[PDB]
Amino acid sequence: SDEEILEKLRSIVSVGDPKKKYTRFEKIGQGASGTVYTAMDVATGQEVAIRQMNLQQQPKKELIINEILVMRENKNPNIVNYLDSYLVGDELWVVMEYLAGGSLTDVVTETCMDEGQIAAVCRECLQALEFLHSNQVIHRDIKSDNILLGMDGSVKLTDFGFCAQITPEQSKRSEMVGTPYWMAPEVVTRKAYGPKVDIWSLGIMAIEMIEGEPPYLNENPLRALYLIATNGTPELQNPEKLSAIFRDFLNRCLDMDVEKRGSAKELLQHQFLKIAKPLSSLTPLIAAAKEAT
Ligand SMILES: CN[C@@H]1C[C@H]2O[C@@](C)([C@@H]1OC)n1c3ccccc3c3c4c(c5c6cc(O)ccc6n2c5c31)C(=O)N=C4
Repeated sequence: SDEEILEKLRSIVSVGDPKKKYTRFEKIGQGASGTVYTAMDVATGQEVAIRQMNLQQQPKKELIINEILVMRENKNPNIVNYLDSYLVGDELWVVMEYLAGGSLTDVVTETCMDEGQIAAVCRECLQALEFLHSNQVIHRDIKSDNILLGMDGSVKLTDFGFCAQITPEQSKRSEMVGTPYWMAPEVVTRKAYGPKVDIWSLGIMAIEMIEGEPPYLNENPLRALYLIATNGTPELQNPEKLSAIFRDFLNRCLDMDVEKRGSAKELLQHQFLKIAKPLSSLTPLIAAAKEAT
């Protein structure tokens, strides 16, 4: 009940109004969970990212609560940090750190990453996934739009509006919640998928860093799902241009047989990640992508 739900949120958030705590608001995006702004913390002077949402006009209240609770209790260096939340009337505020570097999508569509830079991004994403999966959380919507970058080359994952919390008693889900082009086949072909669906999505992001877009991008979402489920493991345009160790990494992420697909813990040991350049190597790409954005 919107009532029992509102009390739940009331217990979760900090008391009072945020309006006096932050200044210089600047819209930077929007989603089904609200509008996101860049703002200045009056006290600390830290620039943050604030999402404002009107509860009255919000379908799944349960999901927003779950999103906040998951972020609060699963802090990690590779996950955009959740700072606080407030509730003023029907206006819910969620405050988190701001990554000024933009998204990975901007980088892959505007620049050309080399393998050493790709291995670094993949490593950081895998660190977030290994952490989440070992903490019983499947993100379920891994894609370049949800990977943000710091001006120093930091790589962090965000938007837990679709994550799932599992347990040994119930280690699998069946809800279709991800984004078509990054969805693993089993999410379609059958019911009951596990944490490895995030590994598949990571593999698609790797293709993105290589080719600039995920497979079937020019195709209709409804169609893409069919193709993914029927063709399975995507085909690379110019496989011969990639190193043997990167090609092997890709095959382990995009394997059809879930059991055969590498897990996060396993892939963190993969030798492709060892050719990673320092994250500072991403700063030139971020600058270029940002200017073009
Ligand atoms: C890529 N698509 C969109 C980009 C934009 O708005 C969306 C709605 C969405 O990002 C997932 N969006 C969110 C949606 C749900 C939760 C957190 C966020 C969120 C967060 C940040 C940014 C951000 C930073 C930036 O420098 C440019 C654009 C940015 N966008 C951010 C964020 C951030 O720094 N910390 C959290």
